[PDB]
Amino acid sequence: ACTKNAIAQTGFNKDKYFNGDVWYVTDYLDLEPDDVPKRYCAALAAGTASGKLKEALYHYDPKTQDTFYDVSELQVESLGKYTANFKKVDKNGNVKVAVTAGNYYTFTVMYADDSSALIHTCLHKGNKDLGDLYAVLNRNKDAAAGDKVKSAVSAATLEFSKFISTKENNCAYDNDSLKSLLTK
Ligand code: HEM
Repeated sequence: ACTKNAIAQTGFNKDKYFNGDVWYVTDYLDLEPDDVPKRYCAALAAGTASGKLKEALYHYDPKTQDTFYDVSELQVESLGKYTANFKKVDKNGNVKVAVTAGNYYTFTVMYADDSSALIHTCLHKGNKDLGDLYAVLNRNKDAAAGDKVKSAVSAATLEFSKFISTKENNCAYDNDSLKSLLTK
């Protein structure tokens, strides 16, 4: 179940966030903690491709080796708040599972600056969801969360100390695939 109406950043700068570059998940918190593993790797690219607002996702479970990419088309609900479809693809953009009505996620950018961000997502696959999932992002895959984003976690009435870090998992990412997937 998802339970939060996440509030987007006041004055969110869409073009800076959606610039075509990669964001790495450094820390995450699911309000239903059992919905996601204790150790995980995730990243995304976000940009406009031929006029269309896009995200490309990467998930990797470093214990099981479960790997998947997605390409997402975002629709705007309000500034910094989106509803995304998703198609599962290989790293080259070939479709494995096509876009379907019931497979979507919401995506809210609660805080962003040039180097860091805090997002909320509620994933739906048909009647199932993956809970309220918060993620701290950085442009540098090895960056410890700094004061701007940690303060934003506090301003969301959350505690950064309770987030799970991805840093001890030897995460390695294919940036090139994430950037190219934006076009697919
Ligand atoms: C960065 C933001 C994220 C977004 C927008 C997002 C989005 C999604 C989407 C769209 C899927 C379904 C993919 C498909 O079936 O084609 C998915 C699956 C999943 N995600 Fe995320 N995700 C993000 C981060 C994370 C993180 C940090 C974790 C933490 C462990 C996570 C754990 C999972 C798991 C375990 C699944 C598989 C769900 C199932 O099997 O039904 N995700 N995610």
